[PDB]
Amino acid sequence: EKGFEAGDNKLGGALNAKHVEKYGDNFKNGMHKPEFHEDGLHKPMEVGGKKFESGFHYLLECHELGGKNASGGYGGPLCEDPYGSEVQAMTEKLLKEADSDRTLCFNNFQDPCPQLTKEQVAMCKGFDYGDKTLKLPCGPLPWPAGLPEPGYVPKTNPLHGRWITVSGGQAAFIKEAIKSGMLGAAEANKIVADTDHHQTGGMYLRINQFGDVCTVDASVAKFARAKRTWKSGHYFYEPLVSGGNLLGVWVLPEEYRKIGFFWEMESGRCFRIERRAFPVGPYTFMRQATEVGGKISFVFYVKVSNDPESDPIPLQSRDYTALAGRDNAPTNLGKPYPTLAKDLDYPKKRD
Repeated sequence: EKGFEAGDNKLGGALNAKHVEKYGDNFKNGMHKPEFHEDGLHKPMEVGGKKFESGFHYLLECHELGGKNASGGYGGPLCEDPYGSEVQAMTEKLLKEADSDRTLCFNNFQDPCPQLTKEQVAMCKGFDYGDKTLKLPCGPLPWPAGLPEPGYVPKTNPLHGRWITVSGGQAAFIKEAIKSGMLGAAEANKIVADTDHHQTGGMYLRINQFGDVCTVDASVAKFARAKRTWKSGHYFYEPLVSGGNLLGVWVLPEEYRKIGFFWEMESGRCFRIERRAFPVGPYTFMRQATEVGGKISFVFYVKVSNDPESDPIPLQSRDYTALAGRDNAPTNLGKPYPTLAKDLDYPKKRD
């Protein structure tokens, strides 16, 4: 109910209405829309009776929503102890190996990255991102040079399952900020912006994958929408709990790696990103690497189950809005990217 996953398990499982009944009206129609003190997350707030020392404290509690197995734990049949010392050591080694890895997407992010102008960002301020019938005010978003074209269809659905974050989780960064006692507005604002969206991870991911189409359950502590479905090469909209708005795309050009990008509309920045799955010892890990302005942020997850224990939702896209109705819009080097500016779920009107 409430647009969330069907189920009443109070101990765990995919996010459902019973899990968030306690947060007054913050959760509705599958969306998480909380109200943080006008000033910033450093200032306190109150949700359905419970007062929170700060907005960060609310986010910390929201991080615990939706990623647990049926009995309230985080482990699964493929890895019963994701937070154990064994997994930690493998993760530390992968982290160190990540700095020397020269196989990253976009030619290790050296490909020329597009950026929206000051005017373009200004035009979009206040735009109704939920209206599928509107063209983005700044015209077609630039596709990032070096993005592979779509067409490949994964054969083994390797992303399908439940993944638990073992490095780069946002809660760890929030706990650091909280320990910093007295935070100022500027300070809180920077923490939110620096760890926003894919710069850090939620505590889990549940993925339903069928070839080049996936449904992904992500942390509502970070993303306003609990569940999203997208298709390789097609746009989708990510409203953020921070108030930010992203229009991005995932391409699945290979069997074990996704390559994509997300336009953060309020800053005009194009974050480029990849997710790859690979084995280490008896486990399967996923490394997420997000880059902007020369800075690469890594998130690591360990696969705890082949079952996401969450259902897919209908397919959609936001190619019309994002490309402002322009078929085969270009990359920033003037090369046409083969995606038509029509939403896969047309004529649905709202997103």
